[PDB]
Amino acid sequence: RNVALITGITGQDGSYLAEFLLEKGYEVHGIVRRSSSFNTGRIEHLYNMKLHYGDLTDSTCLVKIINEVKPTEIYNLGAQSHVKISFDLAEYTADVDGVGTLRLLDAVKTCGLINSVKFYQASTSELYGKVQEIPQKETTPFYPRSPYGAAKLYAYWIVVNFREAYNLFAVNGILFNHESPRRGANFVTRKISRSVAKIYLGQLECFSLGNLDAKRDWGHAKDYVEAMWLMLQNDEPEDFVIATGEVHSVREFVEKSFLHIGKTIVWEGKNENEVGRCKETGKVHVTVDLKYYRPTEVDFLQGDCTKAKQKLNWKPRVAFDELVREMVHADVELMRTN
Amino acid sequence: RNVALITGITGQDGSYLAEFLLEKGYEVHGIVRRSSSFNTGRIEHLYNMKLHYGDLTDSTCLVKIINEVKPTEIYNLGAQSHVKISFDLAEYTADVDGVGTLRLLDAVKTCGLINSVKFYQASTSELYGKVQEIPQKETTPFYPRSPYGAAKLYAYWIVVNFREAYNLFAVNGILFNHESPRRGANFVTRKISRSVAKIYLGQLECFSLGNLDAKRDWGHAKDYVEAMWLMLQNDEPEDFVIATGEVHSVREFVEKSFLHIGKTIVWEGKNENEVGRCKETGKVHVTVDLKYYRPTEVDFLQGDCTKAKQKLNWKPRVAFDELVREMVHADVELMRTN
Amino acid sequence: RNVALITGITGQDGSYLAEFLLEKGYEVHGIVRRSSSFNTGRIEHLYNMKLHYGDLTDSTCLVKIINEVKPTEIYNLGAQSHVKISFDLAEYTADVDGVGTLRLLDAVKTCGLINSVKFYQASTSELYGKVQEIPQKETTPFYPRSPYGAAKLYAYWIVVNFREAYNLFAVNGILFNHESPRRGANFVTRKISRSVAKIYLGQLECFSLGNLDAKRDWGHAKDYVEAMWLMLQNDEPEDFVIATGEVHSVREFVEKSFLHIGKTIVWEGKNENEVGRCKETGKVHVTVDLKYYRPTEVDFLQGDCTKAKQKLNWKPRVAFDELVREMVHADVELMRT
Amino acid sequence: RNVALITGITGQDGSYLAEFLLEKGYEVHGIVRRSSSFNTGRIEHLYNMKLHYGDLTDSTCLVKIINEVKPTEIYNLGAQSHVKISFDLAEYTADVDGVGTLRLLDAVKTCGLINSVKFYQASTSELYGKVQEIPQKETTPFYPRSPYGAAKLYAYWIVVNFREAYNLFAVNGILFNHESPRRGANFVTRKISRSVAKIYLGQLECFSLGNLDAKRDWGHAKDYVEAMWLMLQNDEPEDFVIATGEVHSVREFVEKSFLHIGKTIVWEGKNENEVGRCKETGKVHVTVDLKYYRPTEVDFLQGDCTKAKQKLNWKPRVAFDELVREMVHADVELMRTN
Ligand SMILES: NC(=O)C1=CN([C@@H]2O[C@H](COP(=O)(O)OP(=O)(O)OC[C@H]3O[C@@H](n4cnc5c(N)ncnc54)[C@H](OP(=O)(O)O)[C@@H]3O)[C@@H](O)[C@H]2O)C=CC1
Ligand SMILES: NC(=O)C1=CN([C@@H]2O[C@H](COP(=O)(O)OP(=O)(O)OC[C@H]3O[C@@H](n4cnc5c(N)ncnc54)[C@H](OP(=O)(O)O)[C@@H]3O)[C@@H](O)[C@H]2O)C=CC1
Ligand SMILES: NC(=O)C1=CN([C@@H]2O[C@H](COP(=O)(O)OP(=O)(O)OC[C@H]3O[C@@H](n4cnc5c(N)ncnc54)[C@H](OP(=O)(O)O)[C@@H]3O)[C@@H](O)[C@H]2O)C=CC1
Ligand SMILES: NC(=O)C1=CN([C@@H]2O[C@H](COP(=O)(O)OP(=O)(O)OC[C@H]3O[C@@H](n4cnc5c(N)ncnc54)[C@H](OP(=O)(O)O)[C@@H]3O)[C@@H](O)[C@H]2O)C=CC1
Ligand SMILES: Nc1nc2c(ncn2[C@@H]2O[C@H](COP(=O)(O)OP(=O)(O)O)[C@@H](O)[C@H]2O)c(=O)[nH]1
Ligand SMILES: Nc1nc2c(ncn2[C@@H]2O[C@H](COP(=O)(O)OP(=O)(O)O)[C@@H](O)[C@H]2O)c(=O)[nH]1
Ligand SMILES: Nc1nc2c(ncn2[C@@H]2O[C@H](COP(=O)(O)OP(=O)(O)O)[C@@H](O)[C@H]2O)c(=O)[nH]1
Ligand SMILES: Nc1nc2c(ncn2[C@@H]2O[C@H](COP(=O)(O)OP(=O)(O)O)[C@@H](O)[C@H]2O)c(=O)[nH]1
Repeated sequence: RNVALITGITGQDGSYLAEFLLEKGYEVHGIVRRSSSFNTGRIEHLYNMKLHYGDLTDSTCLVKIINEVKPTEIYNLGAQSHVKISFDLAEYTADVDGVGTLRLLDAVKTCGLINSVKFYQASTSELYGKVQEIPQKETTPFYPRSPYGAAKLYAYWIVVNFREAYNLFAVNGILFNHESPRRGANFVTRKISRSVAKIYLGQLECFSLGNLDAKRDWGHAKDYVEAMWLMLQNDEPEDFVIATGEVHSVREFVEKSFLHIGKTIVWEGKNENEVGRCKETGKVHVTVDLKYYRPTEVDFLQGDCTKAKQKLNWKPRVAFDELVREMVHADVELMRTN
Repeated sequence: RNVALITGITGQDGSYLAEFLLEKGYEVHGIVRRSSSFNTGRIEHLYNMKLHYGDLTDSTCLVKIINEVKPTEIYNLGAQSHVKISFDLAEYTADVDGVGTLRLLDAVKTCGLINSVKFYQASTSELYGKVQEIPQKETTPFYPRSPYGAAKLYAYWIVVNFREAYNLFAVNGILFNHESPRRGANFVTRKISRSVAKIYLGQLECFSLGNLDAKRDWGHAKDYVEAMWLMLQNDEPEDFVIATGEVHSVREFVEKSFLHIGKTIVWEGKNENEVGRCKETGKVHVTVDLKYYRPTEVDFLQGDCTKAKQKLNWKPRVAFDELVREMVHADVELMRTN
Repeated sequence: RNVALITGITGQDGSYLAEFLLEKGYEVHGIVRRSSSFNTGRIEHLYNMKLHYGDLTDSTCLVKIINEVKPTEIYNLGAQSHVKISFDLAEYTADVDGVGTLRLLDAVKTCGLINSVKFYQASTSELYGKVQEIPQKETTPFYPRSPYGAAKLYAYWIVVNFREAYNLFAVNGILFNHESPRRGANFVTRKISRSVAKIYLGQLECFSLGNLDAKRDWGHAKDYVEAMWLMLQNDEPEDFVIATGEVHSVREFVEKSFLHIGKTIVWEGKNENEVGRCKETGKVHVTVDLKYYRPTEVDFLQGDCTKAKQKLNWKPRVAFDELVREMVHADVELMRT
Repeated sequence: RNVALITGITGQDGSYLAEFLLEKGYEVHGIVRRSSSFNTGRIEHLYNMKLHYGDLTDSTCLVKIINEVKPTEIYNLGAQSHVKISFDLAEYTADVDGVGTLRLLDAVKTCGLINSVKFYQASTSELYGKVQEIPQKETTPFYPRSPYGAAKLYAYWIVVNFREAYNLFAVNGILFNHESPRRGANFVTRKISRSVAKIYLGQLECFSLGNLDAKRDWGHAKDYVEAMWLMLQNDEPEDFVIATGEVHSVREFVEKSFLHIGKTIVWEGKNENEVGRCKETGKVHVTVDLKYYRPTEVDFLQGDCTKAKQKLNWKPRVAFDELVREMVHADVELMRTN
């Protein structure tokens, strides 16, 4: 008996995880938000999958779904997951990402499955914020830098408390940034690949970004959902960092993406006046707008996943250069039909 | 200076109202929910229009948006608007549709606009529920029949209270059911037009409905948004019913719809056993499934818009027959493209 | 098996209801809010009674409590119950009085007791607000006049909806104003009795009120909680107005309270400048301050409780004059200490 | 000139802090919760103090109060502060202690006072939970052990975020346990001093406790509120541990309290069967009940306040022995009356 309940199923990770579990024969249930428009685009092709309307801010609907499903595994991937947006939607972010994790854990307990279900919490490298060690590992002290990070830090600890207080098998996946052709358009990587594709297809000339110098450890979401499953197959509930260990800047993501389009970006200027120009035509394709900057930036992330490699036999499979090429090519094809 | 702020701008009505106001030279602002997927499909062609991330359950976010926008007219169309879904998402529905209306009124008062802004609240014929008079007018006593109805009733009265307590120009548009080619696919009219369109195209053979006997007063959303604006142009803030005054059953909507694709439906059986088959080929095209029924149904609605005619000089332009035709043709063209 | 769960057990009504049910041999459980200070003053003498920490804004705590208690009767009396206060705490009032009622109903359902518990909702005459008929009865249309009234109106209908959708035995008691020596200090009657008692004791010289001309139908809370239990004893779940049918103004409550400490108030002036002065001593003891007015007043309330008299055989025992005397005498004794 | 706004003014710390600030000539404002009973007992003798009704879960009321008061200093002491209660009131504790801190910070920002107010957050040694270093200091990593600790940890970091993101002068006082004759009756120290006083007076014979072996750093609340004010007088906003650095067990607090009433307690038995019996009379005066234990105990706390001592010139004045004597003596006088 393998029955998974995935909150956040319509999102990037939930769509890949649903495919991964379905491939292993699981009965997969997802919680979907009511929307005035179609919002199951990433999982429509899958429709052993059953969807249920619900919301992490509504405790009763969570108890009803859990009681009906009686899941053996629960992956809480549901979240307002964008950092910039969390600065103006701070309360909504706390209620969903923080208190919502509590509501889900308490629904499991109310449903009497405290000793039967395994629970995965979608923790994040954003918890390290202004990093206290480089690279960051499980024992590196957290230092959140946004309402999103603080809300996720509450969720990380309430999951630890349910594990310690009630013996729930619950684990925190401390995942560093992971992208894919399904990444939300609002994250920097997908914003770049979509924009570069458009410029290639002549649908766009230039686009603006915020902080070009931010440095990230970027992996492919498909590889990372496999780590979530591996953490719930472990004999004991443990928390793990999952990451690539390699760092690149936003500037580098931009340069490599344009290379796939046949253009070489040359940078000129500083700060909000810096621009990215085609080395040949001299045409400006990238500009900077402070409106995209964060009040308290997270300047650098680099994860050390030695524990996961040794205990779960997990490892990144897709590297940075291949990730970038895949996203640009996927968006060129997508935009082609536009 | 005409600056409108529309909550629920990505929904059916918000998309038509944005068009209507843009056409009048308004500066239009909309509050959009953060989503992991693209969710501005109904208004993307409008890109005079400014969108702001927000949520009716986050008070500060509404204050920030209203201070930045400084609107002269606010239309609160945002809501979890589906009745059936409200039974399992009762709390979220009360928080968004009921308390959210107060959050928006309180943001207005906090932003110092109580004496300058005009506020439109999206009330609804669902307030009459188990109807206390036929037809229903502004003075017919309410009798909600779902968590949605109850939440909208709290919103109706908190709006009346800000009007009476603080002289805010605030009104309740008590609109009866209105549809269009942009209607959510989950509502009965669009579920029928889309399903009939697929059958015609050979992309579907049969679909199931819930209660065939329910009767509704159905108008076209494009006509009704005009009445919203007119209420905000009236000299005094008053509440108004907006409706066609004509009633049809779900069964008749089904019949007229198949008629537009050259099929005549004949019914057999009763209750959940009843079926709809092509009178010419005898093929079953419509079945019933209890899962679509509601615990406490709203059997009948017929609205009386005499007051709106007298003070607004308003009257519906599209009638029932034209509405069904338009939706079925629209969906045949949409399904044909994919 | 008689097990009652009372939300709002520390408040006026909850305290009288808990006593009434304990006298009938019920096992009584109440939900109490965590407080930094002692807050069980009204029910300490009762401590058959068990208390549980909880809050109507925390869903899980309500499920936990109900699951443990398995009550046969639930009385939802918990609420931010003050009208003036609701204008400045309109959202908290909505969340506790409106959504909190839904939270308790869903907890019942979640716990599998939808068919085994009888539920009483503390509805109110404030629902009639700007009254649409006089007197007001079960069928008089509602017209709320404050964030409190709107929130209680939502509660009223969500209770009807659980009754209609799921066959829960749930009832709305539409109670008109009821007071007692246990009434909160900031309601008008207790404000007047405590202030009049302090004046008699030489602890105060004068106090200010708001709208002296408001009219109310005032009963005694001890009489009204009996009606709540009667509603749950009824064969079918029905809604009932509970009231005295007699009206008095705030001004009359003031006059009668002063007569009980040996003073005759004589009014002079108008509106915010009106004052009540002692006939014998010539001292001003009552003034008016607009800060006590409500933006949208409820001018008049008079309940018709024919239905309850007929079906429940309920009748109020304490009349207005006796309520005033009891409140003033009790506060004179209370303030002496 | 000097205007303080204190949330949690009716509690133990708020009552002492109000007195400390009134002595310095401050105009002191407090936020008090609406209650069906008198709830201002600790501050009624103060009657330059003004009270405002409000709740940390209602943002509109906080904006209204901060606008009216325009404080130069805000002390956020308001909280559901009991650890045991937080296990069954986890969501309410999160909404008040965690999110409520965000609401108060956002209200300061909405009110335009981000650059003029100084903000003190009531952080706590419970943040160290399962302690990662002994003694604990500012740089010791947090490890919360209850819904109260997780909620306070969200609050600690959202305060840090407003300081860094918006230059708010905001500080976290990481205070270790502090008690007084005004401590809440449900906390262990006051439970013991009240019970022992009743025993001395003949009003009680025995009482039950939970975990006798817990160890704590106990100081006197009057000394500690002085530190809160000192942190807001510092030139730069910094976080500080405030504590005595001396540690005792619950068992020693029981033993010393009984000594003040002329009794020597002798322990017998183990775990939930352990009892404390009078050496002279052999009467049992203390028993153990597992219902007072916590699922995840905080076994030991010892604070290192070296930073505060050096930068603020603060030092604890009341030592443990005197704290116990004062509390038992005050409770004997209190109970003598009734
Ligand atoms: N991707 C990354 O690089 C990293 C992500 N994370 C975290 O991992 C998880 C997965 O991330 P990812 O797939 O990219 O995120 P997405 O933003 O793509 O997806 C978020 C999901 O959560 C749902 N959701 C949001 N709010 C609610 C709510 N109130 N109730 C129920 N569901 C809700 C969304 O639904 P809807 O479609 O309706 O919006 C969507 O299904 C998230 O928790 C994210 O914070 C952790 C480390 C790094
Ligand atoms: N249409 C009808 O027949 C009738 C409708 N009404 C009411 O009129 C209004 C418009 O109806 P209609 O356009 O059909 O409804 P839709 O369901 O099409 O649109 C609802 C809108 O509200 C938004 N919304 C939902 N929840 C929130 C939230 N928490 N915060 C912010 N925005 C939110 C939706 O966003 P998203 O796209 O992200 O879901 C969408 O923009 C609604 O209030 C509805 O209840 C009244 C009478 C009859
Ligand atoms: N009395 C009247 O004249 C009328 C009253 N009513 C209603 O009847 C009920 C009883 O009234 P009455 O006793 O005078 O009211 P009180 O104000 O004296 O008592 C209210 C009770 O509700 C509790 N409460 C408030 N908020 C919450 C919350 N969030 N969670 C849990 N409990 C909460 C209070 O606790 P705490 O002590 O912690 O504040 C108290 O126990 C109320 O619902 C009131 O609205 C109806 C008709 C008329
Ligand atoms: N004392 C200690 O040993 C330690 C305490 N702390 C923290 O320091 C602060 C002061 O502690 P202490 O005085 O002992 O605590 P108390 O429990 O004595 O006081 C708590 C205060 O918060 C108020 N409050 C609770 N909930 C709300 C709400 N929703 N809205 C508004 N006000 C509310 C209480 O009001 P009401 O009277 O109505 O309940 C009371 O005024 C708290 O934040 C506590 O968590 C930090 C370190 C150690
Ligand atoms: N989303 C986003 N990030 C940007 C942009 N320009 C630069 N960045 C930076 O890119 C980094 C990664 O951002 P994002 O993809 O949102 O993921 P995060 O690591 O979860 O914040 C951060 O340092 C952002 O500030 C932009 O336009 N959008
Ligand atoms: N949404 C929906 N309604 C259905 C269906 N079958 C019958 N109905 C009924 O059609 C009526 C209109 O439903 P809907 O379009 O959702 O709008 P409402 O009037 O706001 O409930 C109600 O009485 C429904 O019970 C169905 O499959 N879906
Ligand atoms: N609470 C209160 N009510 C007052 C005061 N002065 C006049 N009233 C009026 O007395 C009536 C009853 O108020 P209250 O006892 O609060 O009960 P309500 O009927 O629940 O509002 C209302 O019309 C109030 O406006 C005053 O100082 N306090
Ligand atoms: N409140 C309380 N704590 C107890 C009791 N018996 C032992 N303790 C322990 O004493 C310690 C202090 O508890 P408390 O005074 O509530 O403060 P905390 O340090 O904020 O939990 C904790 O380890 C409790 O488990 C008891 O009966 N009540």
